[PDB]
Amino acid sequence: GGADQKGPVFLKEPTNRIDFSNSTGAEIECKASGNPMPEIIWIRSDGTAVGDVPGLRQISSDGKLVFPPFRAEDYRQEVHAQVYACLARNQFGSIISRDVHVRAVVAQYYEADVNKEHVIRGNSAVIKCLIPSFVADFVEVVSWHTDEEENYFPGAEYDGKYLVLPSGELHIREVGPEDGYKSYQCRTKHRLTGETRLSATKGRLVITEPVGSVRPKVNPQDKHQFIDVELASSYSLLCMAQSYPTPSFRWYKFIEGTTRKQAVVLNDRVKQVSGTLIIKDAVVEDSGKYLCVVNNSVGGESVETVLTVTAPLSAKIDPPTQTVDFGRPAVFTCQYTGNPIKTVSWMKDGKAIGHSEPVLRIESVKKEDKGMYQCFVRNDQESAEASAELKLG
Amino acid sequence: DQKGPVFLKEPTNRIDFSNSTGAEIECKASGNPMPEIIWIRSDGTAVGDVPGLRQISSDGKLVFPPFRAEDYRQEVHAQVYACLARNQFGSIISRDVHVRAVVAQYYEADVNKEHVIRGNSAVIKCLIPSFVADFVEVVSWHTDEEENYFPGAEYDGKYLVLPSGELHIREVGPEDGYKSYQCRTKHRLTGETRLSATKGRLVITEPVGSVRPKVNPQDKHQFIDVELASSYSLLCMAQSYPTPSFRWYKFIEGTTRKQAVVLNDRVKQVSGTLIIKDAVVEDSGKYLCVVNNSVGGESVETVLTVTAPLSAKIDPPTQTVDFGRPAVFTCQYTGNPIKTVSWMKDGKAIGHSEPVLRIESVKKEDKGMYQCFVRNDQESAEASAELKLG
Ligand SMILES: *[C@@H]1O[C@H](CO)[C@@H](O[C@@H]2O[C@H](CO)[C@@H](O[C@@H]3O[C@H](CO)[C@@H](O)[C@H](O[C@H]4O[C@H](CO)[C@@H](O)[C@H](O)[C@@H]4O)[C@@H]3O)[C@H](O)[C@H]2NC(C)=O)[C@H](O)[C@H]1NC(C)=O
Ligand SMILES: *[C@@H]1O[C@H](CO)[C@@H](O[C@@H]2O[C@H](CO)[C@@H](O[C@@H]3O[C@H](CO)[C@@H](O)[C@H](O[C@H]4O[C@H](CO)[C@@H](O)[C@H](O)[C@@H]4O)[C@@H]3O)[C@H](O)[C@H]2NC(C)=O)[C@H](O)[C@H]1NC(C)=O
Ligand SMILES: *[C@@H]1O[C@H](CO)[C@@H](O[C@@H]2O[C@H](CO)[C@@H](O[C@@H]3O[C@H](CO)[C@@H](O)[C@H](O[C@H]4O[C@H](CO)[C@@H](O)[C@H](O)[C@@H]4O)[C@@H]3O)[C@H](O)[C@H]2NC(C)=O)[C@H](O)[C@H]1NC(C)=O
Ligand SMILES: *[C@@H]1O[C@H](CO)[C@@H](O[C@@H]2O[C@H](CO)[C@@H](O[C@@H]3O[C@H](CO[C@H]4O[C@H](CO)[C@@H](O)[C@H](O)[C@@H]4O)[C@@H](O)[C@H](O)[C@@H]3O)[C@H](O)[C@H]2NC(C)=O)[C@H](O)[C@H]1NC(C)=O
Repeated sequence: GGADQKGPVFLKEPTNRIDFSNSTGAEIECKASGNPMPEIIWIRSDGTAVGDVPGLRQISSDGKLVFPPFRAEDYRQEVHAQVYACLARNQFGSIISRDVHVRAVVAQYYEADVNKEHVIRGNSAVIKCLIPSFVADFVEVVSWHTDEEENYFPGAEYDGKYLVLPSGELHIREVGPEDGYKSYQCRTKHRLTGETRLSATKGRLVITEPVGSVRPKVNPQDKHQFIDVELASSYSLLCMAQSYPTPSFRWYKFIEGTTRKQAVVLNDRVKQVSGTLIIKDAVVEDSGKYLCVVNNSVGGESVETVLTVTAPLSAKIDPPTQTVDFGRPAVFTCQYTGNPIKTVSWMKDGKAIGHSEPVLRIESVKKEDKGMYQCFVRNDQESAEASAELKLG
Repeated sequence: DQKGPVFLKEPTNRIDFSNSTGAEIECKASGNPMPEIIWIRSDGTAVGDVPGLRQISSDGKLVFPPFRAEDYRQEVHAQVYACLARNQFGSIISRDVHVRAVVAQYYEADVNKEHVIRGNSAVIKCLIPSFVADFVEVVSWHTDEEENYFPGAEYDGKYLVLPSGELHIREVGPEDGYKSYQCRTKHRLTGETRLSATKGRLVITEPVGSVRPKVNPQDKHQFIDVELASSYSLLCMAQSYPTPSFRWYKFIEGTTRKQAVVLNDRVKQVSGTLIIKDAVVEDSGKYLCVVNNSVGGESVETVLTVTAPLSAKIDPPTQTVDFGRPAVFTCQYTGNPIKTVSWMKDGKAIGHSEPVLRIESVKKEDKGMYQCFVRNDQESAEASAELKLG
């Protein structure tokens, strides 16, 4: 061989996740350059080569791993709920792609629902579109509809009263008896198929008119929130509480690892609506534990929220290529981004090596040490990898 | 023997009553000379008579007579009072007395539809309004097939009212989706019981192939509080087909290690729910419920807090110390959780948060009555001690 040979590099790396209906099917693609041109092989989670399954899984020699449309009775967890990867190899070495979370979704009929929202006069209301759990991963709230033929969409507040939150709930401030004169139903959309649907049931506000004074009460299921949202996405933090007189809402952010907290700063990006905090754009800096203190003249209450700002994982190794003499040490530094990072690991020609350090070190180079070196970074949801070639001389 | 004031009878942390009933809180202290009883507000100022709403009597009782809804005054009817005993040797203040007069008015509970997959267990909830939630609890459940489930034993090995007041139903089938469900709730200030206006119904879902256990985001983390010696239950809300298994564990405090929960006479497991007969202090901790079927798995974790009454005692009850020498007071307490432990001297804040109060070098001024206050967000307790000079 000699030189001029280059280790494989992914021209097009498969996606981290491909969700698709059984009625659509899917295809994931892998392309790798290099000299000589490398061989593309699809492998399962356990490292073995994937076999063709007639009608369900077919290897197309274009590099594509195809999952044809199929009927519900032909659903195979081995095929359709699996993590795949692309192995690329030539005489110089071999690399493995990031995890490819393949998830086929059998289409199912479903009905969203809306229940009666009980609220004290003057307090803000939050109407939830109840989506069945077995479609919650694909069904989102597009808009809300009223029997008065009124429609509300995500964007800006209507008449300074009605606001569709980013999280899909319909926020209504200063509720009075007259607001209970209409019923609310949500319009949901399946992101795979693309169809829209009105909830099978309507929801109305049940206004109470308390006499005397009542303290801020939060439902036990609302005292602790756990929210997830990715970069550059709009989101909202609920602080649902009821009282009379109407309560005030103050947000804080804990210092990591301590009980000490600091007041949340309001601005162009971070605005507050009653007790709901609205952020136009999420930065990883936003992550942490929040506190929402609610107050009226009789008592107080609070809501804790753990916010996690996920970010796409990326990685590259320094240097991309290095030639070191025999006996001399070889160094690989893995640089990565995204959030969170739970595990770092290394690979060499498809074989797990080293440990969880960001800097891989070879003390004394041998001829067997040459080839491709990879660095994988991972969290619960996705992964990313980077390659680097080591030559001798 | 001349001694400072000590509380003989102390009002309870919480005193709820209807505007039709009224209330009469009492405070009694011992000492020689006889200490005078004085009702005060948080800022230390004495509470004054409000005609027909708040009247102090010679017996030391603070009376709240029955009143009209239009006569409700927040400053009087939703206030934290305190009893102050005092004589020449010094004064002591009682634990916080949170008075709350409640205007009786109509409320109504509701029961929504529960969507459940065939074969799985269902839990029907009696939705109680917020403005009465502190006074209204589930008494029983009712069906349109003339069935009345009460808190106690399981019915036909299928229906069971949980200590939370929810109706638990194991292995639901289309047969269970024919009947309706109503809850009876009692208001503990009026003694009235009421049927819910709405009737809950089970919508059984037929399984479209296999499905992995899914848990709703609001069910992924549970935070339950329960009083010591009282009954309670821990939910594990997961839906899957075929029906999943449930395994409970308790984490070793502050570790990732966990060990299976021992089921026994006291701790029973009904499907996914963990029923406990009576709570013990050791139950407090972080639990984990693991759910599994052929398709996949899921997990729910619960933080359980066994609340217990706060009590305090100062060691020693009395001490005589010479000038120049130190005086030490040790606040020893029980109950859970303890959020703070502060001190007072003669009804005045002193020192900071610490179980031990130290006077480095006693002077004439340092003589008097010393107190320490333990309290959490729910309740408070106090203890007193006296410092004499030598
Ligand atoms: C809105 O309502 C909230 C209640 O949810 C209220 O915040 C609460 O304030 C109180 C008092 O500031 C906090 O309780 C304190 O917490 C600190 C830190 O733990 C303690 O050190 C304090 O100890 C005091 O108590 C001793 C007597 O037991 C005193 O002698 C001593 O000097 C201290 O004063 C005290 O326990 C409470 O923790 C917060 N609540 C939360 C959730 O943080 C807020 O002030 C209200 N705001 C408005 C505008 O209404
Ligand atoms: C403690 O406070 C309570 C709460 O206010 C108080 O009981 C209520 O007093 C009112 C007096 O204003 C009672 O009478 C009401 O008066 C109107 C006429 O002014 C009646 O028409 C009312 O009847 C209504 O209620 C029916 C359902 O219950 C409706 O279907 C009907 O259409 C009427 O609108 C009502 O009788 C009122 O009944 C009581 N309510 C309760 C729950 O007790 C009480 O007197 C105070 N305690 C004292 C002063 O010791
Ligand atoms: C019954 O169900 C429980 C609950 O799910 C199940 O316990 C779980 O097992 C899974 C593995 O099947 C554990 O998840 C892994 O944990 C390791 C650390 O121990 C992680 O490193 C793993 O991360 C990988 O997976 C991700 C995709 O989810 C990838 O994106 C990532 O890059 C890694 O490759 C993985 O998260 C889980 O921790 C436990 N949980 C508990 C509470 O035990 C149990 O195995 C089931 N029982 C049976 C008999 O099947
Ligand atoms: C992906 O999986 C999806 C879910 O299984 C598939 O969609 C489903 O497709 C079936 C058809 O295979 C639809 O069935 C409906 O059945 C009713 C009643 O069937 C009647 O017809 C026969 C003969 O006509 C009659 O003898 C019987 O007694 C019944 O009376 C029909 O009226 C409907 O038109 C429809 O055919 C499901 O409704 C449908 N579910 C969905 C879309 O959610 C999908 O086909 C799969 N994709 C692929 C590519 O196979």
